[PDB]
Amino acid sequence: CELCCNPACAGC
Repeated sequence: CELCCNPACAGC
């Protein structure tokens, strides 16, 4: 998620 590997991650 720090890398926005899925849309559900915050900020992504």
